[PDB]
Amino acid sequence: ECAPMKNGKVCYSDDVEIENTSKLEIFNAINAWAKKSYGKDVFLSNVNSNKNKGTIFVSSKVELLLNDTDKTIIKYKMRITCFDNRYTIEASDIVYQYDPLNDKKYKTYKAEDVIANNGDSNTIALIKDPKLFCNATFFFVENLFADVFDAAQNAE
Repeated sequence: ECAPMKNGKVCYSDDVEIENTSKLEIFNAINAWAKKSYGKDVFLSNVNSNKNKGTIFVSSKVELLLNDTDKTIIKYKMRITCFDNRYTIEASDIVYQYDPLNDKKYKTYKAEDVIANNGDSNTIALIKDPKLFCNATFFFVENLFADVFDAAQNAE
């Protein structure tokens, strides 16, 4: 459930039909959301909008709440590809920057080394709560997908 994997990496994806709606309309609706959401977070996020290819690439780094005590930085990339009546979305290259004392002494962990097999295959002895990382990541990414879906529905 929470840590879908493909070709050895954590990868979340969706594929969405938008009936009778052109590539341009879909692209412009999703591009607006990406530019608003990630364009003036200049130190922490990057966006490339490729109108030639109908693709939007996003890179971001954000604090992710784990429970009440704990939290991690999460870094991720996302690619949205627009077609007539259809778009695809993938989020991968997931990496954690984490300090269990929550004092900014981060160490970098690939998601594959923490949340594989829904947190049951954690390799990092120092992470005592890997299913929290798995669950938090699933809800974070999937809600981004839902934001994208809502933006896409704005096309005509």
